Amino acid sequence: MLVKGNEILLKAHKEGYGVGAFNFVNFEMLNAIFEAGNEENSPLFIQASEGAIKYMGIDMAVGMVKIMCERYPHIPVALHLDHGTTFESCEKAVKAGFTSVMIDASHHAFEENLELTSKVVKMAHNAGVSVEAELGRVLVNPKEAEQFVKESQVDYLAPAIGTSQGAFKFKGEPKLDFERLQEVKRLTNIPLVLHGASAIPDNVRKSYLDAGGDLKGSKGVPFEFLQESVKGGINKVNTDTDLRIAFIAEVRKVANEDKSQFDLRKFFSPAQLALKNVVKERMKLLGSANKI
Amino acid sequence: MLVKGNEILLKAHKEGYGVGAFNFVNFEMLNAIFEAGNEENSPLFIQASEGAIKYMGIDMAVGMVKIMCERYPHIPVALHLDHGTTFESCEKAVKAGFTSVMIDASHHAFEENLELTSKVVKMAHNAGVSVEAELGRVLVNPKEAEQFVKESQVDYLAPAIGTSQGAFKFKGEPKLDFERLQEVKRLTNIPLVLHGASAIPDNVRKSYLDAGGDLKGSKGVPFEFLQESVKGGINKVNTDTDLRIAFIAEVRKVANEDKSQFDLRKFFSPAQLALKNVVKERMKLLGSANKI
Ligand code: NA
Ligand code: NA
Ligand SMILES: [Zn+2]
Ligand SMILES: [Zn+2]
Ligand SMILES: [Zn+2]
Ligand SMILES: [Zn+2]
Repeated sequence: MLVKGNEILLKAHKEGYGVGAFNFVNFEMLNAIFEAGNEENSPLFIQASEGAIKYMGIDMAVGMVKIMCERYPHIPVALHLDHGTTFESCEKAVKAGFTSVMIDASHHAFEENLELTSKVVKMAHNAGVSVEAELGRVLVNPKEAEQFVKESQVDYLAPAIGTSQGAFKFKGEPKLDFERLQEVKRLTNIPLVLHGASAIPDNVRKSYLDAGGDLKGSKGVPFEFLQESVKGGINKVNTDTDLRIAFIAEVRKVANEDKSQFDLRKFFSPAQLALKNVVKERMKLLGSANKI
Repeated sequence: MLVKGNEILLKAHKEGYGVGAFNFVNFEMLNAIFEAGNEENSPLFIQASEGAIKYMGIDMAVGMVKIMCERYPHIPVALHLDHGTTFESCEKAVKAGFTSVMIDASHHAFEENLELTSKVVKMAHNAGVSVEAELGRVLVNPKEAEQFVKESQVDYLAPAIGTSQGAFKFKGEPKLDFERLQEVKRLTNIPLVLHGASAIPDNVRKSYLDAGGDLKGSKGVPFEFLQESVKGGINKVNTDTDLRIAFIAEVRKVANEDKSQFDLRKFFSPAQLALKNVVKERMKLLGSANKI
């Protein structure tokens, strides 16, 4: 059941748990994500960045997801455009079959962000698609978020509270503005989204370095911070970097330990398993396990 | 378009060229194979082994190919079950949407090979699907191939004339029994198939070794032997190993040269390019280029 994103996140919002939003760029990532949701009895947010869409072609992005949905028809799945940069990108996703779209205009001033988001909302809602937007870069102004949500009719909001994409989130100590998060939640009363929510667990780090990799003083969000975010009102947790490190760690490993290995399945089967286990543990941490 | 295997190979049979049959196991391989055919204006034989089908799941194997065919509707495409081992496996491929199936019973005596092949043919032909079979392991008996084709009504035949799967084809010197090939072709007058037809070209071996890989003194079929096979009557040229070596060569290269790289596209975009170039060259070598 491919469903509009709001169907999944309104439930998480009402019941106070978080739904991981897991990026993919090919079949091995998608397969591992679905198997995780199947084994944890967890709803799924599947995300594709504009770059991943260009890599796969939007027809294959939607095509593979729809195939996976028929394979696991009992799992609620939303297919979400991650960090859409233009109205036209969001519209193309809508037409291709995406059930959720994010328009990121947090770099514009409030008035232009609200205007562009409202335009996307009008377009997507007319097609039965949910919309995500972003406020803050500079942390979110809770009073701006209140008006933004009322004016735009956006389904969920990503408030900046101290996170950032990538493996290098903090060059000092991890800190998130939970008081700010709670204020936004109180004033907006909608599902909230956490961007840059990869944690880089110790076991995933160990596997990557044990394979000769280098994470350049990386630092992710601690598990207790993710747990505190969900308590504060986060319901969608964007997760990408964790999946990639776990995956490539195993590819590096196979390459190192057998120089005559060129069967793709021998590289990517252990890579899928490692990615899947990250997703499974994240679903348990966030509280979406056993929610189907 | 997605068409019966015989539609492609009968044309190649009557015109005297070879159509590469390229194996895939995931989206990256399929995409690079398709881009190769689009750029050479070549018909495509897309192959999936039973192992590949188990890895992808047959619904995804077919689903991805149909997406690709709609992306390049001008390219004749057959989707082929490579080395089917049971009737039931061939039957599942037929039901899933394969347009060509191979039943490999060449390890049985003639009567048992003929019986199992005839059963598959009856089922596949009833569903508008073409069938490949195999004779020889001792090399093919041409008079036996004659009666095998006449009795079974199989669409194309793989006669054993010296090749073998994998990168360890020739422990000594490459040698194919072209006289035996010509006799089979004279007596059967159908499209013929060459198994284990990877060449392991110099540039691909160079790339793999430079990436720290070990090929273990591998030896493929020389380009001259492949062209002579086509002249002798080979119309379908099974090619797998060359694609995987070229692909994994690039993967190994990205891992060696940047230990902090875990973006999957940075690994597989060059891998796709290398695989695509092998295919394009093979299409030109075999004579399928510019045949659409
Ligand atoms: Na997003
Ligand atoms: Na075959
Ligand atoms: Zn983000
Ligand atoms: Zn963001
Ligand atoms: Zn073979
Ligand atoms: Zn064979």
